[PDB]
Amino acid sequence: ELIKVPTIPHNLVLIQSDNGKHALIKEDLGQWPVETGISLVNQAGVFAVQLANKLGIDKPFVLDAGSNYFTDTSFIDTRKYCTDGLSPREIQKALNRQRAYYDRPELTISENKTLLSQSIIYPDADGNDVSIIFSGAMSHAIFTYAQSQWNKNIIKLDDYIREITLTVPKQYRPRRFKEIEHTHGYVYRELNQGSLLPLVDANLKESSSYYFKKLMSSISNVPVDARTLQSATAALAADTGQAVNRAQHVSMLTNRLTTANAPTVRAITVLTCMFKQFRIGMTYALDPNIMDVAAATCMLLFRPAQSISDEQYRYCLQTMAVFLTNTTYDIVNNDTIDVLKMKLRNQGWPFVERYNAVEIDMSVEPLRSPGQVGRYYNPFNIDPLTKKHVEDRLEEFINQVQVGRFRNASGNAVGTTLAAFLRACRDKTSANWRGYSVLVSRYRSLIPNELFESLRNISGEYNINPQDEHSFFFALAQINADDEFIGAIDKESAEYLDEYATLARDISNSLTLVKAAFGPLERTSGSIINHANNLNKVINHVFADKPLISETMLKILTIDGTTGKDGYRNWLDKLVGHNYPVYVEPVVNIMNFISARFVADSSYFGYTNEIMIMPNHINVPVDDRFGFRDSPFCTSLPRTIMGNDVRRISYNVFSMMEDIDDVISEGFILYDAYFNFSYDIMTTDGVTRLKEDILIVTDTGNDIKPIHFYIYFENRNDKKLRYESKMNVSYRLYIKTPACLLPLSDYMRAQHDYVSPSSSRVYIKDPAVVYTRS
Amino acid sequence: PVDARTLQSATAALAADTHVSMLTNRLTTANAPTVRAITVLT
Repeated sequence: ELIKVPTIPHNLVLIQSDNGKHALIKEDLGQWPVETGISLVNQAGVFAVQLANKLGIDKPFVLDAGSNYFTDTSFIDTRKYCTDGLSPREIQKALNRQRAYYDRPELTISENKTLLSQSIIYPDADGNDVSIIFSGAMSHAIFTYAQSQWNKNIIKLDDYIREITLTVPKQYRPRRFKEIEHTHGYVYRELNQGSLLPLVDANLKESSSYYFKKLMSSISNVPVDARTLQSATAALAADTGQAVNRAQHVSMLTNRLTTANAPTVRAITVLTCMFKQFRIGMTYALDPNIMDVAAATCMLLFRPAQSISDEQYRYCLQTMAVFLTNTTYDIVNNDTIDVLKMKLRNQGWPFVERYNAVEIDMSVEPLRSPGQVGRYYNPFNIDPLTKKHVEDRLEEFINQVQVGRFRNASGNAVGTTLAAFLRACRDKTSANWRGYSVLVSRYRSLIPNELFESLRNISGEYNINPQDEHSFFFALAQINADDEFIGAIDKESAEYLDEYATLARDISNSLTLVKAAFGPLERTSGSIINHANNLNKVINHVFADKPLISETMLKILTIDGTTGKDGYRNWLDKLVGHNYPVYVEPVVNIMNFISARFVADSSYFGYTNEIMIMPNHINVPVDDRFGFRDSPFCTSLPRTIMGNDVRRISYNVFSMMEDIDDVISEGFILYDAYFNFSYDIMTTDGVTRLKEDILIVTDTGNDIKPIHFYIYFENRNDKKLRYESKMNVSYRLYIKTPACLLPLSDYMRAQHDYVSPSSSRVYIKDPAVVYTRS
Repeated sequence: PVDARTLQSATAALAADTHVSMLTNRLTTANAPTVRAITVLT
C-alpha cells in the first residue's frame, strides 16, 4: 500500500546570537558514531536504513503537498505561498535583527514580499505541483532520489491490465472498473518475477516432498461418484464362469478388490500427468500370481510412459514372464528388455510395450512464467482427437490373450480371466477419462513451469501396491465437481500465488546476504575455521527477533525434521559462489545512495578524516565567516604553516609513541582514523574551548578523548575574553568546517524544489481483473 | 554429548520416506565417541 506524505521533511534550524551580529542555518540530520578497523561501507548500511526511517522514505510513498498553501491578501498577488520548509518569516526576523545591530534601516515594504514570496507552489505542465522551499542540501538529495526510485513501480492501471491479460482464464467473470479509475488510475506493483530455482536446485528432495504432499492432500479430497461394482463383478463372474465350490484364478483377482486406498491412488494419477517426470513404481510379491500380471498390465497400458522408468519396465516384464512364460526369477535376471519381449510374444502375450502420453496445451499462460506455454499429459494414454486408447489395435490384442494358452496346455482359464478383466478396465477408462483430464488441468494451473521442469520423485513415498492398481482401474469412479470443491480450488489458488511470491522474496534476500557476508573458501584450516565461525554469527543474527526468512521456506527446509536454524545454514552453504542473477530493487538503490553520501560527506553526520592539534601561540587560517571566537573550523586543513609542510601522523603510530611530548610542541595532523566529534553553538559571547582534555597518556598508549566543542560568538572589544583565550588555553584542536552550516547571507542556497504528483490520480488497492463465478 | 532425539528424528523421517524395520531397530548409538575418536585419528 502506498503512503501519502503530507509535509516535506525539511531539517533546517536557524541559530542567531543575542546581539544579532551573526546568524547561521544548520542541517541537523542527527549524529552517528563511526568506528575504525572495520570497513566503513558496512557501517554505513545500518545508518542508511535508520536515516530512511527518519525521513519517512523507506516505505513506498508519493508526495502530497499540493494542498499546503495560502494566498496573500493583496489583489494582484495571485501566487500560492507555500507553508512548508523553513518559514520565510523566520529568515525575515533574523535579517531584521541583523540590520538593527549595524544601525541600518529595517527591510523595506518592497523588500519584504520579495523575501516572503520565495516559497511558492506553482503548477507544472503535466498537472503536477512544484513546491519551492528552504531545505537542507542532503535532505533534498535523498528525498528527490527516493521519489524517483519509487515512481518506477507506479504505473497506469491500463498498463497493468496489458501485462496480465495473458494469464486470465476464460471461466471468470470480468471486472467492471469505474470510468474515473480508467482515466486517472494508478497502481503500485513490482512486476519483477523471482525465479524459484535456487531453492529447488539445491534442495530437490525437500522441495519435491513438500509440494507433492500438499498437492496430494487436495486431490485426495475431490468428490467422486458412488456406484456399486456388483454389476461389473457379475459381468466378470459370468464371463469366467466362476463357481463357489472350485478354485479358479478369477477368485484370486475378485478376492482382493479393495477400494480403501482409492483416493491416494487417484492423487498419484493426477501427479503423473501434472509433471514432466513423476516416476512411480510398484513392488510385486515374491511369488507372482494372477494379480501381479493384471496389475503390471494395468500400469503399462494406462499410465504415461514418462512416469515409468527403464528399470521399472524391466521389472514389470520379468514379473509377467515369470507367471505366464512360467520361468523362475533367477532365469530372467540377466535377460534384457528385448529378450523378455520376445519370450512373452512367442508365448502369446502382446502387452509388452509402453505407450507415450499425448500432451494437451493449456488455454492460458501459466502463473509466474511469462511468454511460455503450458502442457500436461492426457490421462490414461487416450488421444483427445480420437477419444481412444493410443493403441488402435487394443481390441484384437485382448482377443489374442483370451485364446492364448498361458500356465496350462489345456483350457483358457488364465487367458479368459485376464482378457475379461481388461475388457472392463478399458471400458472404465474410456468412459471416465474426461473427468480426470479436467482435474489434471485444474491442478496443473497452480504449479509454475520451473516446478514443472524441476520437481522429481526421489523419496519414493508415492508407491502403489499391486492390489491398488487393479482395484483402481476395475472400480474407476467418475469425478464429480461439486460447487464446494470448485470453491475450494479457488481458495487454494490464492495462497499458492502468495506462497510462491513470499518464496521469491526470501530467495532474493538470501542471495544478497550470501554475496556480502561470505567469500571464497581455500583448502587451509584457517579458511575453514573462518567460514565456520562467521556463518554461525550470521545465522544467529538472521533468526534473532523477527526472522529474515518467512515461515513458508522454513516448512520446506524442515520437511525432513531438521531444525529450521540448521536447515537454513545448510542451504546457505550451497548458495555461496552462486552466479544466479538478482535484480536490484528500488529499496536497495535507496540505501546505496545514502551509503555513498555518508562516506562522501562525513561532516553532515559527525565524523572527520583528520584533526589538527597545534600550540596556541601559532596562528592558523580559520573560517571567519560565522564570527565565532577562536573558530575551531578551517576551510581546509592547512598544507603549509610558517613555510613548512604540516606533519602528518597516523593514529596507530601516534598511540605507539613515547616522544609525544616532543612532537606536540611543533603541532601535527592525525589521520588514518575516523574521529567522532560534536559541538554546541551558544548564542552568548564566551571562550570557545573543548569539553575535556585533548589526549590521555597511559603506559600502554595514547588516545584522543571525545571531542565536544563549546563554540561561542566573538565580540572584538572584550579584553577579559581576549586575555582568557590567549593565556588560559594553551592548545587548540582544528577540524574541517562542517558542510551543514550555512551563513545567513547565503540563505538563497538553501532554496530547493520538490514535485508532488497530480491530485486527480486515484489509487487502486486491488487491481484484480476477474471475479469468482459464485 | 550424544542426543538420542537426533537418532529418533532421523529414523522417523526415513521410515516415512520408505518397511524399514530391517535396520532401523538395529541402530544403536552406544559406541559413538569411540568411532569419532578413530575418525579423527585416521
